[PDB]
Amino acid sequence: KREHWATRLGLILAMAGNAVGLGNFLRFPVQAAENGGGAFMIPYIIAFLLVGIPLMWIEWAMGRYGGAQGHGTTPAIFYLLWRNRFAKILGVFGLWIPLVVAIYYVYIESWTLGFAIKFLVGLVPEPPTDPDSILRPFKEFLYSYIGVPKGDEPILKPSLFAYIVFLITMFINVSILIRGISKGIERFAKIAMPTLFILAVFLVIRVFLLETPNGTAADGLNFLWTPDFEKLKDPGVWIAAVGQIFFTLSLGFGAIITYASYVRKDQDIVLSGLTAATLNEKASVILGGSISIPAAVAFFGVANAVAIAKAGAFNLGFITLPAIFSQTAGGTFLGFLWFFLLFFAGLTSSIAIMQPMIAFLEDELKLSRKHAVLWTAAIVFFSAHLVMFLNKSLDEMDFWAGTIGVVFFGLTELIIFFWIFGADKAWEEINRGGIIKVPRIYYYVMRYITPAFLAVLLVVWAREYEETHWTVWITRFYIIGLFLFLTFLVFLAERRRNHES
Ligand SMILES: CCCCCCCCO[C@@H]1O[C@H](CO)[C@@H](O)[C@H](O)[C@H]1O
Ligand SMILES: CCCCCCCCO[C@@H]1O[C@H](CO)[C@@H](O)[C@H](O)[C@H]1O
Ligand SMILES: CCCCCCCCO[C@@H]1O[C@H](CO)[C@@H](O)[C@H](O)[C@H]1O
Ligand SMILES: CCCCCCCCO[C@@H]1O[C@H](CO)[C@@H](O)[C@H](O)[C@H]1O
Ligand SMILES: CCCCCCCCO[C@@H]1O[C@H](CO)[C@@H](O)[C@H](O)[C@H]1O
Ligand SMILES: CC(C)C[C@H](N)C(=O)O
Ligand SMILES: [Br-]
Ligand SMILES: [Br-]
Ligand SMILES: [Br-]
Ligand SMILES: [Br-]
Ligand SMILES: [Br-]
Ligand SMILES: [Br-]
Ligand code: NA
Ligand code: NA
Repeated sequence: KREHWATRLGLILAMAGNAVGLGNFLRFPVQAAENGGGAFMIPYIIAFLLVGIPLMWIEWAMGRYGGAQGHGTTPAIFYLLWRNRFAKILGVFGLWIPLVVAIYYVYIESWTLGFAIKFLVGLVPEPPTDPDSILRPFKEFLYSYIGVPKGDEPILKPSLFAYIVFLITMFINVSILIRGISKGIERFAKIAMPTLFILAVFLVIRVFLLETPNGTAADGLNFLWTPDFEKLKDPGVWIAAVGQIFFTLSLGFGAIITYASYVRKDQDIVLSGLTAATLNEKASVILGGSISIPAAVAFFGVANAVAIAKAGAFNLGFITLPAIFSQTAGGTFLGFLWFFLLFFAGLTSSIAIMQPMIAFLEDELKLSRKHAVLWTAAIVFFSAHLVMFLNKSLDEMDFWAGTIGVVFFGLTELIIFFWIFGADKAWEEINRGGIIKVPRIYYYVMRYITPAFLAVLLVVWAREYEETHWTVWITRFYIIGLFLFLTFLVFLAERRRNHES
């Protein structure tokens, strides 16, 4: 007795909503520009074929396998694949990663809502040609919303509107998640994914019509899709690319796995998986990449775009792009569409990374969905205060959980499933129910190329990448405590298990 996806389409759209989020529209544009445009597009594609696709199939398999036995989370699932105590411990990262990521992700997701509400109502800055005179009012606007430190103190000071909108955002996440898999996440995916797509396509079209003295949107596209084989030898290009592949595909977050545990034992994962991965890549390389960069390039030429890209993650999407839109007509409504697009793109993703925790409390602590959802909401809402109030706390969570964490966790889930659990049993399991079959070549990729590929990166990472403030220790301290709290629950679960047995 376990919730299941009602419909094939509902399932595919929920898994595409999982993947397609603030990642395709905020991160991808920046990552692609920072690393030389078309330069970044070669390693990004190979990373999709050698890491994204195999890992996407592996996670679906693991999740579906688990769900057939009533287990949607990695501490349970890892233990099934590998009957070892250390399998439960390693499996804890599959609750910790999505949880930590959720803590800052839902906060950023709320900004987009707040901005949308202000653009719609026209409570946005009125810029007075001087590039800085147009950018400044918007930089000031975001800065008041999140409360960027004016002094030396590493202290943020969210506006009350910002803060209340985070309550509303949390409330909307819960109101979906509390309704469950089919009547909440699946009903929501069916509405949001179309809406999202139509919004994107409209903004893409509206952006190609941009032409100024400094360029056109067509300039931005060229920059984006013009090879530069002289970066290929840079580790920093491939790192960025692979890293992007993880975040973007939601790989390593334990989220694909949990969603898959609601797929019926017999249902197909091979085609379904490949479709959701492909929908993601389309959504970023066609939609996400054709908005921010072309628009900045049209207004500032190329050099200045890359300069803005390098500036910050949130500069382009929260300051530059709205500043640009303010300089075209029906621009304020253009910004509304942009933030309303980001909000739906974050909302369908944030409910995905909150579900592993909910699934754990329901599956292992036998909690009711209503309680599992409220308690998880409590933990996320509470811990998020660290992200709202402590400068660079978001950066530190993003680093350990959403950067290092997911890669190490991708490699871990593959070794366990495909080496420890057994490469052939893995392969069999992946293909069972399959409408199509995984191409035979991917058996060797999955077993040798993929884990190798990752192991190499993960080494160059720990080696080539003390120079931080002391407040980083407040965040690290707290997220280590989160890991222990989760280990403790895993402990409590295996015990209730010993007694129910
Ligand atoms: C006899 C059943 C087969 C063994 C696997 C079922 C239990 C999975 O294993 C354990 O279950 C706990 C919940 O019960 C999880 O929270 C633990 O993390 C996991 O250790
Ligand atoms: C459950 C966790 C609560 C811990 C303390 C939270 C205090 C937040 O409180 C609110 O923060 C806002 C944002 O700046 C302010 O605008 C409000 O005036 C303030 O009351
Ligand atoms: C979707 C509804 C959101 C309601 C939140 C409103 C937050 C109130 O915030 C207040 O708004 C005033 C007017 O702008 C300001 O002048 C106040 O200083 C500010 O604290
Ligand atoms: C060392 C022994 C560990 C005991 C801690 C138990 C964890 C509490 O957990 C509870 O256990 C119950 C019993 O089945 C379940 O019915 C509840 O739903 C569950 O939340
Ligand atoms: C470790 C994370 C800390 C979260 C607790 C934040 C406590 C906020 O506290 C309140 O915040 C308001 C908004 O800036 C201020 O106006 C109040 O003076 C302040 O007391
Ligand atoms: C944390 C994940 C849900 C992130 C999502 N894959 C995105 O790119 O936004
Ligand atoms: Br992407
Ligand atoms: Br970024
Ligand atoms: Br504000
Ligand atoms: Br200080
Ligand atoms: Br307008
Ligand atoms: Br309960
Ligand atoms: Na999404
Ligand atoms: Na994505």
